[PDB]
Amino acid sequence: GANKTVVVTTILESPYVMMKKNHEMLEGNERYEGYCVDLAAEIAKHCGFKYKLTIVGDGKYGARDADTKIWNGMVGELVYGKADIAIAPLTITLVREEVIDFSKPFMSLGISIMIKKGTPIESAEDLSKQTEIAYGTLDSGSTKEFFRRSKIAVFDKMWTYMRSAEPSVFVRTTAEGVARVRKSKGKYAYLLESTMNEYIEQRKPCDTMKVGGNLDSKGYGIATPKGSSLGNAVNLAVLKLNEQGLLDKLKNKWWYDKGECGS
Amino acid sequence: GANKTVVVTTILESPYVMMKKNHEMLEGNERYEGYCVDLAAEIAKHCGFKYKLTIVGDGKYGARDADTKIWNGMVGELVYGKADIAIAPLTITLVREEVIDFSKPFMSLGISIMIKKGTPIESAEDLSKQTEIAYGTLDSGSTKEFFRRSKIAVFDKMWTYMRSAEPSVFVRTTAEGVARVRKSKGKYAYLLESTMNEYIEQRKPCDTMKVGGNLDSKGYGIATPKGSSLGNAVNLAVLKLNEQGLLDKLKNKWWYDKGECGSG
Ligand SMILES: CCn1nnc(O)c1C[C@H](N)C(=O)O
Ligand SMILES: CCn1nnc(O)c1C[C@H](N)C(=O)O
Ligand SMILES: [Cl-]
Ligand SMILES: [Cl-]
Ligand SMILES: [Cl-]
Ligand SMILES: [Li+]
Ligand SMILES: [Li+]
Ligand SMILES: [Li+]
Repeated sequence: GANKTVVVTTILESPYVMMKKNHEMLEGNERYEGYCVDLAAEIAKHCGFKYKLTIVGDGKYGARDADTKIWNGMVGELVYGKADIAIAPLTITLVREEVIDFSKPFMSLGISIMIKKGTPIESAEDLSKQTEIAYGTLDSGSTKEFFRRSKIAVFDKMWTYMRSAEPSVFVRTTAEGVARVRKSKGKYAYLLESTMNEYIEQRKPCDTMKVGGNLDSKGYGIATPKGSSLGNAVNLAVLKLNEQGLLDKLKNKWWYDKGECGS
Repeated sequence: GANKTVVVTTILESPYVMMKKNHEMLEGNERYEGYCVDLAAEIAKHCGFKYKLTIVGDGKYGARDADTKIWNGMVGELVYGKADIAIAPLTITLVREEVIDFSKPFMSLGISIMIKKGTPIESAEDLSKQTEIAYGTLDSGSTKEFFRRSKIAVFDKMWTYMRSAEPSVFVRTTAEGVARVRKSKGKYAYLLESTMNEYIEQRKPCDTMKVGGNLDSKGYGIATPKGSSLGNAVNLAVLKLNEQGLLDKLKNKWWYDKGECGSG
């Protein structure tokens, strides 16, 4: 049929999508800026579609409820037909690949540790062998699932602690995790993906640090409902944008050119 | 060949695929060892297929010949129906994605610079601003195409130099490029992917090193002919092996540092 506006699900997560300064008097896509706003414009230009950015209603990346088997977050929006594409820092995982389609990755990353500067932790093993410093992950996504599924002793030990810790060590948004690190006087460390950790390290008051090696190696993909005809063109666009240097330019723009912690 | 046997095309490139010691008295898949040999076994077990390892006849990764329009290398063996899958350090690129299918990546890497130790080069920008030290890439693959297509000033300047350099700076195999670095007394530098550069730096004769940051960020994928029924299961197997930690285990095994250079 005739062209329809493509509904893009995404998540309010700096620097991927952020409210523009004057958003209160703006409408539609003009309300937003960021890495994924720019990426959406490039993908749409290369693929020849018009689109509307829509923030995921529940604020989540996406996980499947073990009891009901219902998917939430951006994954759920695609699975249940509420959006046509997700353009967000959404990790390619096996359980998600089984239910939605993904482009080849537009960014490479791994789980990492965020500390308040001066915290005496250098590794996941360090966290797992002490109890003074609490630690947790984001809810409803790939990082929490990594710990729940790991057979590696250090990560099983960490999961066994986190799942039963009181008060809860899990957070609903990345921003809540950052605040918990910043306000906890060294007594909370946050487990999150490396490029988000790197972003926060460039933001005032410049009081957090990424420590240790990444725990894994994976990627973000542009996601579509399984079998959607949009997937092929979107994937070719991702590969072209990578090869032309545009994805590197966008990371540099939003992470480093705009950094607040010096040169 | 035998029914139900998946023909795997791969390439001799250490430590991905190597001839075992005394391979002359071995047969079939047992002749070979390395990261991609182990990966092929893991993929085949997860997907439930028997397979035959074959070394690509022309020794190339794969590009589309500018004149004849014919794909060569492992890509060509898939395109023309000679192999059923490629399991190799084969880079996922746009031009290849248009003609073959790829899994999600099993390894992440980028183009990098190999110098003979002591060469006064620290970056791609350094190479681009001088002419005493020649530099080049492998023929018939993703690294050459990267420079040919790039509009980034430094990389465009490097391409303009490399494409007309005499004698030619392009090499037929990674081994030829490394040998040329070693024998050129600092006057040749080689552009090759990072994981290989790192493997070579930690081994005798301990005379090369990786310098500068990676020039790009990309991945190796398992390739199948476009539309092949094998692709879906192979992709899920790559993701499962990554999530189980097995790809990291394989990397750590085949890049294990026994201390050939320094302390280990
Ligand atoms: C900024 C994204 N992010 N940073 N840390 C975590 O855990 C996430 C979410 C993850 N990419 C997902 O798809 O669940
Ligand atoms: C070990 C592989 N490699 N190291 N440097 C280059 O250029 C290559 C080949 C490349 N992965 C291709 O698919 O063409
Ligand atoms: Cl460089
Ligand atoms: Cl430029
Ligand atoms: Cl290991
Ligand atoms: Li999928
Ligand atoms: Li066969
Ligand atoms: Li393809």
